[PDB]
Amino acid sequence: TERLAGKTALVTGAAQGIGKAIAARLAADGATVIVSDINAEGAKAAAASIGKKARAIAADISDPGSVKALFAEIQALTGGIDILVNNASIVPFVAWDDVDLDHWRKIIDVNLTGTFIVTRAGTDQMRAAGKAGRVISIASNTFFAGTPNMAAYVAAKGGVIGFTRALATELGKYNITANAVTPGLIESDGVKASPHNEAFGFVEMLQAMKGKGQPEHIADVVSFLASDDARWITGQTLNVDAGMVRH
Amino acid sequence: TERLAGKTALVTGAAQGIGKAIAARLAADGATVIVSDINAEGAKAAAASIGKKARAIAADISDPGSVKALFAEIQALTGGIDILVNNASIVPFVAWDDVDLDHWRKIIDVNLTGTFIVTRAGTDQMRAAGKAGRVISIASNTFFAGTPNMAAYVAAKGGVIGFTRALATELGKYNITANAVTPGLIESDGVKASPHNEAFGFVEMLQAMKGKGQPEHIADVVSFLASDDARWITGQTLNVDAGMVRH
Amino acid sequence: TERLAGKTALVTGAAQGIGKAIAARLAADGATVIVSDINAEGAKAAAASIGKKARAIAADISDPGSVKALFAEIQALTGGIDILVNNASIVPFVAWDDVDLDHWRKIIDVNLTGTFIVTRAGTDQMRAAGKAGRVISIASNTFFAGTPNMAAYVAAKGGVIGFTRALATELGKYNITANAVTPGLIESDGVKASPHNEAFGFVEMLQAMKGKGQPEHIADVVSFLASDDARWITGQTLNVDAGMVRH
Amino acid sequence: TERLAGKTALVTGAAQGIGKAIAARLAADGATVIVSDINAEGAKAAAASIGKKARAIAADISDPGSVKALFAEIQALTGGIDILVNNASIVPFVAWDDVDLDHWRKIIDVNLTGTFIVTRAGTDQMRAAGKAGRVISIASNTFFAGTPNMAAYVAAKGGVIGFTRALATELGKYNITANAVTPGLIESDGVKASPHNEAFGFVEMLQAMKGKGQPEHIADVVSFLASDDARWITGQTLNVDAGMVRH
Ligand SMILES: NC(=O)c1ccc[n+]([C@@H]2O[C@H](COP(=O)([O-])OP(=O)(O)OC[C@H]3O[C@@H](n4cnc5c(N)ncnc54)[C@H](O)[C@@H]3O)[C@@H](O)[C@H]2O)c1
Ligand SMILES: NC(=O)c1ccc[n+]([C@@H]2O[C@H](COP(=O)([O-])OP(=O)(O)OC[C@H]3O[C@@H](n4cnc5c(N)ncnc54)[C@H](O)[C@@H]3O)[C@@H](O)[C@H]2O)c1
Ligand SMILES: NC(=O)c1ccc[n+]([C@@H]2O[C@H](COP(=O)([O-])OP(=O)(O)OC[C@H]3O[C@@H](n4cnc5c(N)ncnc54)[C@H](O)[C@@H]3O)[C@@H](O)[C@H]2O)c1
Ligand SMILES: NC(=O)c1ccc[n+]([C@@H]2O[C@H](COP(=O)([O-])OP(=O)(O)OC[C@H]3O[C@@H](n4cnc5c(N)ncnc54)[C@H](O)[C@@H]3O)[C@@H](O)[C@H]2O)c1
Repeated sequence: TERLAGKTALVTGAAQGIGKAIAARLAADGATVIVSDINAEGAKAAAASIGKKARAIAADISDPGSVKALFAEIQALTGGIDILVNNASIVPFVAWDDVDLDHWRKIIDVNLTGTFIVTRAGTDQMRAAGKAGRVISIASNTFFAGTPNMAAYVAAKGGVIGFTRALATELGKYNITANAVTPGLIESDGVKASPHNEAFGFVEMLQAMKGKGQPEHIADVVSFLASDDARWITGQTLNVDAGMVRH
Repeated sequence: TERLAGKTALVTGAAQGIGKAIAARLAADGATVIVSDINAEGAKAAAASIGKKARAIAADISDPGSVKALFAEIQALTGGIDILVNNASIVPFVAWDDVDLDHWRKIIDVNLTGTFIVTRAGTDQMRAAGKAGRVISIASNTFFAGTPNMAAYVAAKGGVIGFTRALATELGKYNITANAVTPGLIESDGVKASPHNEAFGFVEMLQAMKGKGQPEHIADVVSFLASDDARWITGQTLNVDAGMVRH
Repeated sequence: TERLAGKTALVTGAAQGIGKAIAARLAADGATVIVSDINAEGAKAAAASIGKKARAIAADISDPGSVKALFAEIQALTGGIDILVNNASIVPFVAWDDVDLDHWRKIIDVNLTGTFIVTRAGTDQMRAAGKAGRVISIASNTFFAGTPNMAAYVAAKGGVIGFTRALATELGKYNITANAVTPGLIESDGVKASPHNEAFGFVEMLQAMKGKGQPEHIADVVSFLASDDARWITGQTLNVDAGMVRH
Repeated sequence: TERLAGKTALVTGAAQGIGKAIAARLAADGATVIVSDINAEGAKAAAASIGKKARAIAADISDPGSVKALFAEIQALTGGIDILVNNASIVPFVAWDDVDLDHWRKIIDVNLTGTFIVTRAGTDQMRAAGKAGRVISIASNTFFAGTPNMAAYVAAKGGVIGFTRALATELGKYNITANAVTPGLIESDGVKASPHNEAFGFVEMLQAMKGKGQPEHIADVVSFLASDDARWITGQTLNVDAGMVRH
């Protein structure tokens, strides 16, 4: 019902798509939710669509300074997050021969290093506040599938899974758990506006289950991972893709 | 709310340990729970302990006739299951050199074949009633770890995972999902009664978080897998072990 | 010759298909090869195809007595195996609704329990002769894919993988390693003669590299696993399928 | 033995440890080997040590210009590589609270981005010649274990695995395969000089097999992956750790 009442959750990349849906679900669970995105206008719209439980604070997760200020404002408002959802990422469609060093560095910088910058500051905030926290990072089932046209992205998401596995070991002693979710193809705004939108016919045929994946399919799983019901799960990756791959 | 209100769930091996806790949790969730176990007296006491939401029906999962009777009665009383939790198993402690054909067959027959027998009848019942269904099978993280002193058991639990993956593919078109859970070492009645009770020191040493795993640790995850929140998950395995291994 | 010179390798189910190709390759590697199969005449033909390094001994891997005689004969011929290749299995094509308990037991009985019977006697033979040993079991990438029309088979192969992981733990102390190979679809005598033959179009599309898999593709990896180059590998599963799934 | 006659292989980070051992083994297989390292003097000594067809060319894998120079010289000397082994990396020991952005960026930059830089150039070279190549990247079993005191490293190596899985898909059409190897703790010169050297006691106890892993244990597996025996394997990860974890 309101299992998250009295908890504070930060969701990055929450202006639209999966992050917005995650933010909305955690608010419905009762959490105070910080809606954060590099898109300030989008973050405000998202927090407004969710209601009084949500506040928009813009941040670029690849900018250490931006992240510092984000967490400072959160500390001032709430006394510190209990839940971190690392959702922000660029989701590119780049043919392998167009994957040059500039592109590679860009994706690694945001998707992987940004995830570290945010996790560093966030779990540090959890520990300072004596809170038994939950870190939930959004990876991708492309890591299992080896999906084409996103080579740097697949590398980055593999980095996120590796990071999650190491982090669980490092933070268990502080009563913090770290888990990852690997969504399959999801009909988010970002995917709808991308060449990946064209993959739905193929992917749906490969799924065990019918229909296009929706942001809510992922949000509802993250809800579980943020709850006390998942307290014995740490260092794990949960795959949510209607059966496209098996993990 | 009580999210499982109006739903019927069958939990096998529910007289004690993880099974009883699963049954208790699903009832708390608002389900009508069929508490089934080969131990008829134990099944009765478990259902009594849980409340009016719970009904005991004894069954030997390795016995096709026993299982048929089980499901015939459930059909008569409820109109058919919505949720199947395959929990029943023998959990041995047997040195490799003592793993003979007789032992091997016994473990496979109950833990793997029994699981097929129940799932065959159970999913047929769902389909006949035209119900969206959820099949949740309890495996073991020994499949990932390669734990000694339980070779036949590890083999059988691998089979449960394999069966789960194939089942998800076969049943998705009928709106039935199938997932597995791999508990780590749990302080259940059965474990407390075996040499596995002495393995907690070594196991806790390997966990990211300290403490002995409890039946409720598993029950709470099964609750999630039984719910609408897990609807986009099928063919997957969720490892619940305080980080002893990483899946 | 060269590298397995002096070594004795037992290959079960080696009258045709992958088993035959494995036997041929290990002979080429220099091992004395025991070609075993339930089809006594097929085993004799397969040995003759290989030459002086092969002896045929009929055996039904699911029959404890037959396996016992098999190993007694091998001990006399060679002084005991150094290498066990568990290749025998039934590869069915069976729609889910046709998977009944009789079919399930048959598949489990041969593919999983037979695998146990042979490995029990084989590894016991290794230890009695004080030989370092190598156990290599052929599973299937269907365990990873959740391939339809073979539910009991996928369960059994999941069993073989779990057994492998446990066995590695049990036997390492005796300097015996145990690994598994998961072939993708292979154009073997058996597959040629079954409805799986029609799966090449779909499988090839999923492969990173094109072409129908051949028995030699598997035989050449088994060769590696049988050799000293693999000496630091135990408890592992090597997937050989031109990239249909990623392990 | 001479199975790589006529083939050219590049091994990065080959001045010592696993890299030098890999270089030595491929040379023994008959390949023309380019021994590359950032340690220019060490690379020279290692190539001269190996003799046979080995030549040294210094390069920093994280420096795009350095790598371009490396490959230009290889092309001039040999007509281009057939085999790429991505072995160079930094192996840190850093407590979590000492993992800051500078440390993180450096480990990602060399271990993950350096791997991309070299692979980009190396596979472009393969394709320019129309060769059916082999990419083999050395990851780490720390990705499976979530090992402490190397959070950025574990993330980087997960990235290498992800990269490998995507690359296999991208280059299959050009008949190039891409696989990864995950060594366990190995007694390389680097490790002997690291605080990681102190983990041997615990690790050997967790292994199914006895003894400290050696560079040769890894070199002999890479030899296999570079050969035609591995031709049907792509997108895969082979774990080589005497059974410390199970993959
Ligand atoms: N949609 C899918 O098919 C799918 C599949 C697998 C994984 N994912 C993952 O789910 C998450 C969300 O994906 P989505 O489809 O909702 O994407 P989306 O494009 O719809 O939304 C991504 C959001 O992240 C924000 N963002 C980008 N860079 C940022 C940065 N530097 N700092 C802060 N915010 C930034 C964008 O502004 C955008 O609002 C991502 O981690 C993505 O990799 C998505
Ligand atoms: N306890 C653990 O450390 C652990 C770890 C991983 C997985 N598991 C799994 O959890 C499940 C429950 O384990 P537990 O520790 O609670 O066991 P337990 O011994 O405490 O309870 C097992 C129950 O199963 C019943 N049972 C045995 N054979 C049966 C059959 N033929 N038909 C019907 N019921 C039968 C027993 O009567 C008993 O009531 C099993 O699947 C087990 O493999 C347990
Ligand atoms: N061919 C494929 O696409 C494929 C894919 C993945 C795994 N596999 C595995 O490879 C192995 C060989 O497959 P194949 O395609 O060559 O099969 P096949 O049908 O061509 O040959 C199987 C052999 O096993 C023998 N056999 C059956 N039951 C036996 C028993 N009870 N005792 C002794 N021998 C018995 C048969 O007589 C036959 O000679 C099997 O383990 C199979 O599961 C095959
Ligand atoms: N030794 C282990 O226990 C272990 C375990 C798992 C994986 N690995 C991996 O094996 C590989 C080799 O490890 P090792 O133990 O032999 O290391 P090592 O330290 O002994 O040798 C590494 C070599 O890489 C070179 N190098 C470092 N940075 C470079 C760069 N910028 N460009 C080019 N060369 C560079 C060094 O000069 C050194 O010669 C690494 O990828 C490592 O991550 C090692």
